[PDB]
Amino acid sequence: MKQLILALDVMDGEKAMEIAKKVAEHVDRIKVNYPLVLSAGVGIMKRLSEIKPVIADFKIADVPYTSSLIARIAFENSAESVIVHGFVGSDTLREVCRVAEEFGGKVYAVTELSSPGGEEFMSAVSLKIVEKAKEAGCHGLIAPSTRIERLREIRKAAGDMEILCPGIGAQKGSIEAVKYADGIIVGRGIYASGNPAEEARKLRRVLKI
Amino acid sequence: MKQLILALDVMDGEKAMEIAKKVAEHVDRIKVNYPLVLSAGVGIMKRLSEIKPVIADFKIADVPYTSSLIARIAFENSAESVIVHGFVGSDTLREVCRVAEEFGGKVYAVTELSSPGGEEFMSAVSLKIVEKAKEAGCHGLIAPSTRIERLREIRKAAGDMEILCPIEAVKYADGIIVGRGIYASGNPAEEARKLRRVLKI
Repeated sequence: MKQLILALDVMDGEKAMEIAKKVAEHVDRIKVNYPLVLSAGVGIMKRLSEIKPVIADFKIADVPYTSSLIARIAFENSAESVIVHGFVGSDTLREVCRVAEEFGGKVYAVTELSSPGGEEFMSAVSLKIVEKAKEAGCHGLIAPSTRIERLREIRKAAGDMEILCPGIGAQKGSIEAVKYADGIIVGRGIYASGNPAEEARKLRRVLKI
Repeated sequence: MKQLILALDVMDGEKAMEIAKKVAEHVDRIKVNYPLVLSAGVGIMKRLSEIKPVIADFKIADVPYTSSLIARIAFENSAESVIVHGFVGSDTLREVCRVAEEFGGKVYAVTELSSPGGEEFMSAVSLKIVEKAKEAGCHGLIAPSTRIERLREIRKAAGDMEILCPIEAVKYADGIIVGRGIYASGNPAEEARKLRRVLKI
């Protein structure tokens, strides 16, 4: 039951909807971020939620109260889950994860970003984040597919928590990560294609999910 | 002169404008966060900026490309500055401060959150974040007012960077961020005068 999740990082809401409809046979969930949400309005999440379950990747990273409100707004706009940064601490994790459950939704905690800068501070506390997120009652984790040894460590520490991994798609990091991941997140490889439906179909076969 | 900054922490856009009109003349800048911007639309920053300059407290915390897109949208909607997390790495700091240059904007890097959770991971790397933000060419920092010794260390590491904090902190801070305390009173003019006196060192 592994997933292909589309990071629908286009900034035009109508284009976003067009792409979402095109890939419905091959993609399991859609993840949105702030450039789309700020450009199209938070209501774009309600529209997209009528096509696929929507993960609000808002990288929530504030004190508990503000973080709570952001999560609540996401769920009021039909998100099925939100993404929070574990680095900001257990109080925010507990609060956001409880709010999500009050809406019947899920939270994924970021262990470390897939960018080089993620190595500077996040890598060193990634495994501690896993335990804080587990203890805070959170459902899942976001972890890189790029750092395979680290992904293995995270899976070991996570036990059965759901893990989603950003991956370029049609690249070895993504293929290897499949064993440890519950879902692979792909962005521009699909949404910037001349034929997003065909690209999504190809990637499922390449990832063997 | 040290600054007084209004944290406009409501979710209704018309209420936010009503508050800004009443309190405007008494503060230097207005800070908005995502609950307001998501509820009212990012256009609320444009309308507020016509009253006082707006800091977009978006706690920007993504990979460099996406972070830059977020910063760009904030500046496109008239924000004078944005707040970014340094914890996510120097590459994001650089790219966001790179974007700010295009708009003549400022970037404030978060050293550590003022909540208890900030002590779990952020406190350990706070001073290193200052160094990265400084080397990234960022204008300023956000730092807690409730951890005085740490604030002292942050000022030391910051050099002349602008530090904003949400009396003991005043000697280190270039500005203080205050919310409901200013206006929920019967009288923002009087509350502001007291705060200006606190800031007058």
